[PDB]
Formats: sequence, structure tokens, C-alpha cells
Amino acid sequence: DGLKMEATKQPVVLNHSTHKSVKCGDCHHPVNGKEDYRKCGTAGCHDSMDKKDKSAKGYYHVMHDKNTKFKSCVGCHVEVAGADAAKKKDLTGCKKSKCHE
Ligand code: HEM
Ligand code: HEM
Ligand code: HEM
Ligand code: HEM
Repeated sequence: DGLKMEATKQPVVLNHSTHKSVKCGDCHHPVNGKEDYRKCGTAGCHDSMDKKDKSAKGYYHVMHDKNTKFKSCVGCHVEVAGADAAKKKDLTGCKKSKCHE
């Protein structure tokens, strides 16, 4: 259902139950062959740990930025909230976010 990306020391969570209307492929994208179901931060994938790095190797980049070939966590949440200001706050705000729990 909803996992916590914490191999050792790092809080966060993704509930597969609240995202049932999205195709698995949108997130688990087809790369250099087929759809890979491995963790996003493995060796040879998104392992770069510097936030100024905007290449496809960046970790902070693929989770927070807006201009990308595949929609990011923040990228898709903006379209979903639309004109509801109270809801845009809850899904894209930095302070006290449910994404970092
Ligand atoms: C579609 C119904 C769907 C499938 C299938 C799928 C599978 C899947 C697996 C096997 C894992 C576990 C990997 C592990 O052992 O850590 C997993 C994990 C994550 N998923 Fe997923 N997933 C499906 C759907 C979705 C959707 C639509 C998204 C994006 C909103 C998504 C995202 C992720 C993420 C992030 C993880 C966590 C990986 C981690 O680093 O812990 N999944 N999924
Ligand atoms: C884990 C479910 C996962 C996420 C989340 C994710 C996101 C993601 C984005 C948003 C991009 C766009 C980058 C850009 O600058 O436009 C992107 C691109 C690539 N990814 Fe990825 N990705 C996830 C997982 C994986 C895994 C497991 C690997 C390693 C096999 C991987 C690799 C790549 C590569 C390569 C690209 C670029 C592909 C291209 O068209 O050149 N991703 N990912
Ligand atoms: C990126 C890996 C990512 C994370 C992390 C994430 C988290 C997240 C949370 C915590 C919620 C809030 C649920 C709650 O209130 O308990 C949530 C909800 C929605 N999301 Fe999401 N989400 C991530 C990725 C994505 C992507 C890429 C999309 C779109 C393709 C997406 C969509 C949604 C939708 C829909 C919701 C529901 C909003 C509602 O009206 O309840 N998320 N996400
Ligand atoms: C608001 C734009 C915002 C900020 C700023 C922010 C910061 C932040 C940091 C510094 C990290 C740690 C990076 C590292 O590698 O050490 C981090 C991690 C994650 N975030 Fe975030 N974040 C902000 C907002 C959001 C929102 C609204 C979401 C969900 C839609 C989101 C998601 C994530 C995810 C996933 C991670 C990785 C979690 C992990 O593996 O520990 N952030 N964020």
C-alpha cells in the first residue's frame, strides 16, 4: 500500500491506495527496455545527491521540479489542485508537508 522511502534515515511516504486512478507506468516509467519496478534511487538510476544538478540523474530534481519528460510529484499536484487555493496549499506547500512524513 503506502511505503516509506527510508533505507536508513529518511522520512517520507507514498500510499498506493490514494493513487489508484493513475496508471503504474506514469510513475514506474518504461526506460531503455520496459517498465522497471525498482526503487527510484538505485545505483545507475537517480543517485545524484546535489540539488543544483538538473540532469536526469538528479534526485531532488525528479521529485520537485516542473519541466520534465515525465510528471514529478509537485508537477502533477499543481494541475490536480487547479483553482482551489486551499487545496493547492495542502498538495504543493513546503512547510508541514505530508510528502515528507
Ligand atoms: C500500478 C497498480 C502500480 C504498480 C504495479 C506498482 C508497483 C510497485 C512496486 C512493486 C513497488 C515496491 C518496490 C519496493 O520493493 O520498494 C512500488 C513502489 C513505489 N511506487 Fe508503485 N506501483 C504502481 C503504481 C504507482 C504509481 C501510480 C506511482 C506514482 C504516483 C507509484 C510510485 C511508486 C513509488 C515512489 C514507490 C516507492 C519506491 C521507494 O523508493 O520506496 N507507484 N510500486
Ligand atoms: C521511481 C518510481 C522513479 C521516479 C519517480 C522517476 C522519475 C523520473 C523523472 C521525472 C524523469 C524525468 C527527468 C527529466 O529531466 O526530464 C526520469 C527520467 C529517467 N529516469 Fe526515472 N524515475 C524512477 C525510476 C527510475 C529507475 C529505476 C531508473 C534506473 C533504471 C530510472 C532512470 C531514468 C532515466 C535513464 C531517465 C531518462 C530517460 C530518457 O528519456 O533519457 N528511473 N525519471
Ligand atoms: C511523488 C513520488 C509523489 C508523492 C510522494 C505523492 C504524495 C501524495 C500525497 C501525500 C497525497 C495526499 C494524500 C492525503 O491527503 O492523504 C497525494 C494525493 C494525490 N496525488 Fe500524489 N504524490 C506523488 C505523485 C503524484 C503524481 C505524479 C500524480 C499525478 C500523475 C499524483 C496525483 C495525486 C492525486 C490524484 C491525489 C489525490 C488528491 C485528492 O483530491 O485527494 N501524485 N499524493
Ligand atoms: C517546497 C518546494 C519543498 C521543499 C523546499 C522540499 C524540500 C525537500 C528536501 C530538502 C528533501 C531532502 C532531499 C535529500 O536528498 O536529502 C526533500 C525530499 C523529498 N520531498 Fe520535498 N520539499 C518540498 C515539497 C515537497 C512536496 C509538496 C512533495 C510531495 C508532492 C515533496 C516530496 C519529496 C520526496 C518524495 C522526497 C524524498 C523523500 C526521501 O526519500 O527521504 N516535497 N524535500
